[PDB]
Amino acid sequence: MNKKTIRDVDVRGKRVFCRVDFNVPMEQGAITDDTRIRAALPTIRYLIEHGAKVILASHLGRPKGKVVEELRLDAVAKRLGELLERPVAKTNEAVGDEVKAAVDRLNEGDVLLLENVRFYPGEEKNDPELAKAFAELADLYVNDAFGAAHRAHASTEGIAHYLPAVAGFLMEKELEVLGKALSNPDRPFTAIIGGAKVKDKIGVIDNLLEKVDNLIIGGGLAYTFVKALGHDVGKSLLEEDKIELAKSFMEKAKEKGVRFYMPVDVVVADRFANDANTKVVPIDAIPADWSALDIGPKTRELYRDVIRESKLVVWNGPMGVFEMDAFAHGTKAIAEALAEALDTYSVIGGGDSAAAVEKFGLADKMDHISTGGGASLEFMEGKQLPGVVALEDK
Ligand SMILES: Nc1ncnc2c1ncn2[C@@H]1O[C@H](COP(=O)(O)OP(=O)(O)O)[C@@H](O)[C@H]1O
Ligand SMILES: [Mg+2]
Repeated sequence: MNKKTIRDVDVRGKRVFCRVDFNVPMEQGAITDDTRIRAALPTIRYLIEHGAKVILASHLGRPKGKVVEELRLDAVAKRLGELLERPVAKTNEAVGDEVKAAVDRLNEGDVLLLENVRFYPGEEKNDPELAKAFAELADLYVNDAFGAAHRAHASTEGIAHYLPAVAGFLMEKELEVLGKALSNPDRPFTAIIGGAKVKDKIGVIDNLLEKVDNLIIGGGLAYTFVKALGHDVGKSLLEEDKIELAKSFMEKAKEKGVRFYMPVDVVVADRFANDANTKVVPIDAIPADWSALDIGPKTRELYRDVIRESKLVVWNGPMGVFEMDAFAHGTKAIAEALAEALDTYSVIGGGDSAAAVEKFGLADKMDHISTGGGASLEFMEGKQLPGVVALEDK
């Protein structure tokens, strides 16, 4: 919230450097999923329509500061032109005289895609010299890549010290929804935290406990908490070194008046495989030589009931090993409960969690699916993302 956007500045006839996220999956030089390109169109179309000279910048993969032929942006330029139904110029460098000549040749409404910014070693180091070379190409900077704003790189932060800097439309949606969930939530406010390791979620659980009414835990994360309560977890994922941290979090929940929910039943398997023998058991009776890979039927029911009584729900992390169909039921049940809750606003964050919802075909039934991956989690921890801080306040 409070950042200026492209709607707040006149872009007619200005050279506009726009950081976008075109880091798409490829195989054999062909794009296999263009979702991220599609997500950038609203911003891009607005700029074209209003007469900006549009300069797009993105990274693709991890070239490590050198040219990697296979990570050039030609395929993306091609695909963008198809979607816009207008040619997209594309250079083989991102700075330098050839690039200055290409920007100079742009007319109002024209689009130019620069080569992969991570071909340059100063990008990931945030070198001011690279930042200044980028800034020399334009009049204004637009940041529409929330998934890259959590690290201070020349194209996501450095350049904003030299030009007026505003948010694109995707950036604006992420800040408004996530910002409001942390700053002024609708209540009851429930957070659902799953995934594999508590190690990965320490910051998120810590910060959400200062805000929510209810905290629900699932995934492999939950077995560290069950062990903390004195129950054996058989062969389940466990982080013994975090047992004391788990007891502190439960004590923080009590002190704050938060209702804390964890599984009452689990789906256990005799082997880590889709065709393993499985059975349902209560949480205090996990067989010593079996593994719990999903939440059970009574837990799905209980979680659905809490979701139904909440006005806002933030969910990060699968409830079980959803990659295997036999252990995907708990994850599916949470997605379906959110899709069907008439007065509950749903926010989803995390790579696997977004994938899971897409996989079940429920993405359009959710209020907001964060695009930021790791940047969404860091935002939820209460961190100040460098790319966000650099943008001007309205
Ligand atoms: N009971 C479990 N045992 C082992 N791994 C689990 C369990 N429940 C969930 N996971 C795993 O959690 C992983 C997703 O966790 P995470 O990466 O933190 O989610 P996100 O990307 O949504 O933040 C998936 O690979 C899944 O198989
Ligand atoms: Mg993940």
